[PDB]
Amino acid sequence: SELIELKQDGDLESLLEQHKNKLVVVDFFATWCGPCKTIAPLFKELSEKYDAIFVKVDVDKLEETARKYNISAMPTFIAIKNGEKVGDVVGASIAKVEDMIKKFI
Amino acid sequence: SELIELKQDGDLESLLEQHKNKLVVVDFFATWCGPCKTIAPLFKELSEKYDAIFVKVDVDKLEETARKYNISAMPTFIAIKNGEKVGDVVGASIAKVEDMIKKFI
Ligand SMILES: [Zn+2]
Ligand SMILES: [Zn+2]
Repeated sequence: SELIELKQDGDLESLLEQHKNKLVVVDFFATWCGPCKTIAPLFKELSEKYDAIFVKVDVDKLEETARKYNISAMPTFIAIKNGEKVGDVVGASIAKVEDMIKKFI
Repeated sequence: SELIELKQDGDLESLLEQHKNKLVVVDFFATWCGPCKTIAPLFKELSEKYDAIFVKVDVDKLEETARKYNISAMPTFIAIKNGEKVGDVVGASIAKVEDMIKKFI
């Protein structure tokens, strides 16, 4: 499994260049968000089930990245394939997140 | 490296059940169709470049399948991922077919 928690704007772009052959799935979350805390260990369980790169982004730490992907509602999950955003799930729905991964992996 | 040409209605459904964990890309074509003949060898080239299941369906041999996928323009290419239709390309555009394959493979 690979599960990477980012620190500052620019970190996702580096990650994407360094993981070119693989689907990247990003959980945009906030420290004030309860459903984000509930879904966190389940997103970690998915990272152990699928051969993709799982990434966590705190929207208060990566504010320009949150803007780049038009992120509003917490959590939002996006799938990034060959460097482009291809799908999203808005809200804490682990079934939806898994369905999105199956569609793009 | 699988390129499979079907024979009768029901064949696509058995194919999908037997190839459940790979992208399937179906070329719905007709014998009367000029663009279909132009793109055929280029579809075969893609089949030799990508690890997916490539399928050819003559709409006059698999009439109820063509209906079931609402095929109108010839050719039409359909991407199927975990058994659900996830994308299509209407018309003989080999660049857009390859883009579809990359997004879902
Ligand atoms: Zn096979
Ligand atoms: Zn894949």
